[PDB]
Amino acid sequence: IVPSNHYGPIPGIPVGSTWRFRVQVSEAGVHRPHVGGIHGRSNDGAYSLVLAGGFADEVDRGDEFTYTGSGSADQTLTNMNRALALNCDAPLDDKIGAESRNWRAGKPVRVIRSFKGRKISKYAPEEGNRYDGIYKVVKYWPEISSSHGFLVWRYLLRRDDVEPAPWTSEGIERSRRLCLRLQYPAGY
Amino acid sequence: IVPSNHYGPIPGIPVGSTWRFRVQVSEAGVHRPHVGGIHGRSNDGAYSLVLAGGFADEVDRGDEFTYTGSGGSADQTLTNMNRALALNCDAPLDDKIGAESRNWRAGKPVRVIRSFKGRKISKYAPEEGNRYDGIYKVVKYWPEISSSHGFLVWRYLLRRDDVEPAPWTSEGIERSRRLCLRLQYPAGY
DNA sequence: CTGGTCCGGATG
DNA sequence: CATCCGGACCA
Repeated sequence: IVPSNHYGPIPGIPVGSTWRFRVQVSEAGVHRPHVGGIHGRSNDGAYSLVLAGGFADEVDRGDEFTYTGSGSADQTLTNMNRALALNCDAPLDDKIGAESRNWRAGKPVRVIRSFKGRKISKYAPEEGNRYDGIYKVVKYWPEISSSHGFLVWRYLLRRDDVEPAPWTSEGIERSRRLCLRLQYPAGY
Repeated sequence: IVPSNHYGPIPGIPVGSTWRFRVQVSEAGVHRPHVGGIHGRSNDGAYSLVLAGGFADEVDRGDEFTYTGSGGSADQTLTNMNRALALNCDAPLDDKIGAESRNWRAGKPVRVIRSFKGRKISKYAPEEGNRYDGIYKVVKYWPEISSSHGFLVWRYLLRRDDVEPAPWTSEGIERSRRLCLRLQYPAGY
């Protein structure tokens, strides 16, 4: 195993790894919570997050994407929201957010793109949940959701991984080379 | 407003009340699901159900009727909503062969809505819309091969036990009239 | 930022 | 009759 609060890639799980259900992603250690989009500790940082299209105003360019906190009424920079913000190379600011000094100095975040992400993203997988590698918080800030109309906390993530992204020619060749296929639970 | 897990009649909604669409029945609190035939919770009981003639082998005598579980197609199982309705029966739960109530009137109450779509199998269904017919209780339930569909279904016997008279009786008809109960459409429709 | 389930209603 | 367009509810 690895500890629940492990930063960085999970040993033995290559980028391009794909599981049918969230619980499988949880078993593999890649994203512990079965439901929540963010795994983190509010005084340490965030270890991983899931892109599943929950917010219609989010955008995804593959190398970069915006992401939304949780917590309808206004969100606050608390709990998991605070945790992800702490990954950014910048002082914590729960009033106007912050932009990183040197973005690559941020703590790494495992990113999982779900098929449900096709609602807003062209880079999301056709099926299941795909591990897409390590990203870092460039900046975070509060804003009124265009789609929902209450204050949300938004984050800009930028990929910084030695493993090639699954949609690139190189990443596609590697998935094939490692025979990465959609994993169903035993019997299912 | 009553909680979603309320047993018994909805306050202010008399037997004989009729709504054109299922969503209206849902908004009145009488039957929460917009689509499903059974509202319940599988470790509690069932609160309401809708007769809309989806199973051709069901029978209806007004005071009593048989009802069919869902989940079925493959065989049905005594799970989810099926299990919920079974829990209403005054008897130990038995997911192999079912059970019959010791004292049927001690069972948990079930709100029954008869849909006009029920006229496929029943002469007690209304000509139009969805009608609240009052409180029924599960007398017994058992698994059986559907005569009309060929797979195993869970079947239930429901029996009326309500102080409010049934809509099709002389008394119920008088009462619907006296209360000016009419088919209700959504506003504007 | 689950997953399974579902006795509608409209359309044609 | 087949297909779509969905959500609400619960485990």
